[PDB]
Amino acid sequence: MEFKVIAEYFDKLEKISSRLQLTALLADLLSKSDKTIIDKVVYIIQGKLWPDFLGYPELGIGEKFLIKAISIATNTDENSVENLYKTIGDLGEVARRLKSKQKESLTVDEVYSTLSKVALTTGEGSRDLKIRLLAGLLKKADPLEAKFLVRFVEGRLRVGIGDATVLDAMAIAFGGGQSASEIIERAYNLRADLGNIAKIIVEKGIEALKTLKPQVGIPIRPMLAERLSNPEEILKKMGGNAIVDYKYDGERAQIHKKEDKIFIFSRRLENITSQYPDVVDYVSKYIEGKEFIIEGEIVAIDPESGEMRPFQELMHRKRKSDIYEAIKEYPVNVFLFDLMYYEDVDYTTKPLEARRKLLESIVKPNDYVKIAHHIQANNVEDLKSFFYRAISEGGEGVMVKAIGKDAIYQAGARGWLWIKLKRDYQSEMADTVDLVVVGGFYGKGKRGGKISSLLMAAYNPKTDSFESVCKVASGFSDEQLDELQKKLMEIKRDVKHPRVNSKMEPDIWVEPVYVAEIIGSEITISPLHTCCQDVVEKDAGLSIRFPRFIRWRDDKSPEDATTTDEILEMYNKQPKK
Repeated sequence: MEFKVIAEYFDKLEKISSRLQLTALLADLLSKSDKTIIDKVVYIIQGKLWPDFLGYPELGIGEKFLIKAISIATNTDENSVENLYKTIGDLGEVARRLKSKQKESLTVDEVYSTLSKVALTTGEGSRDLKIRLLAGLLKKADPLEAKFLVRFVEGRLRVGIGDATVLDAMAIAFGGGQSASEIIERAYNLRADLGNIAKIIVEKGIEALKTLKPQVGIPIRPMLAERLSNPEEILKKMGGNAIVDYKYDGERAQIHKKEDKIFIFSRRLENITSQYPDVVDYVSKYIEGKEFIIEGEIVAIDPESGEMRPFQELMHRKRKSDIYEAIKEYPVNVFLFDLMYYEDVDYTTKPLEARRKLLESIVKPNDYVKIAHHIQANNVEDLKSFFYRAISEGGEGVMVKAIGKDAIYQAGARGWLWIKLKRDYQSEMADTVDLVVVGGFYGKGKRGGKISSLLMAAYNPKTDSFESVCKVASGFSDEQLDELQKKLMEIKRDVKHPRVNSKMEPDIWVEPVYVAEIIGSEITISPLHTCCQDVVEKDAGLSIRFPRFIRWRDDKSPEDATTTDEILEMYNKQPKK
């Protein structure tokens, strides 16, 4: 197979505007290709030598060096090449012009092997080798081949075609038509290696793709998530049942292990293994299994408090020159959340509960690699509570995932099996306040011995009083709930504090000291509460509907609390319906 056919493709590509004609062009090019080297053609036509996930050096050379190569190939001095470059603005076209100004034609095979060499050659003699290699290529090239070889090496073939475009053309060229698209797409989603897929289609035919399974070392296209902002709508989609994961702000890492070698692919399926030798170490140390494909979030972590840091800190990490310095300054944890392959067995067809069960069992307990924080929600209030805990930890929100036999791993697809519930739930709980704890309530039943409900108040600066706005029981983690008893008992008072104004009687009154961030859906008129007493409705104050504890505000004194005036303001903003 001659390289001219590809140069001709590139030239035609520039002149066409029709999506139809593109498909036809590519299908033709692929079907008239040497079947033996289809796996190279599929990347060449996009301007590449190989898929990104391999982590191989990108093809490139300094421009001065390209000019040297063209100069050598065309037997024109570098100055003249330089001067033509100014007026033309593309070294490819310069190369073309200088070639057409003056017997075996280039094969795709030699172009590929030569360009691979140019990409992979490193160290001291590499400048001169790259130049010689390119010059020899450009020499053998016809004018048009030279133009597109230059562009290719420069990364200035502006093809604007991706794997999807080529998969489509492969359907047309080899699969018998558009009907082949689905089988070809499904295979690529399981094994996102265009060359691997083309090879199979060409050698064994299309039908061989139907039984295709993942191959450890080749990324699976990440399963994507739908999105909804209504927790009730989400759980209905789920059959009223779901696994709910914390949605982490980090790098979504697909982690492969084959016999001993560990690969890490980013959200974009770039090879990021070398950025995370610490993650490589955690995986090899703490994950049992010969070979596997799993997925987790790499999250930057605070070196002293271990708390999560935003994704931008991982970008800062990437910019550090010293990897050990980078790791020490920007440690990471891994929050694993799926498993798609384990010891020669494809898990993508197995239900999420089964993949998770396996995933959990293979991780030895440790401080670094953990299963995503999750629950099984069997009702919308489980989901909401968990969503609210997730964002109280500053989080994006949660990912809600179907369970059962339909809950398979849908490689590359966005559908209803995973749905993200994000902070954009800024429609329901539309109001966030800092309120003062002025009392507590014992819970009921077996926790009738523990305070599990707080009487909260807003600050009235005119009267220097705390006016009750709500009784909050939801939002407290088990740990926060347990801490309440001591926290409040320490400041228990036998009679209502004279600065606290409440008609509602808690089980214990408390010194007005502690401030909590509270969220609710809206502010409502309440006869039970004294906040803005009588201002909107007589014999009633204002209250917070469906309050949830978010967090303590240690950084606030009780007089820094949300004021009654602010409560009124928020209420007065609410639709008057």
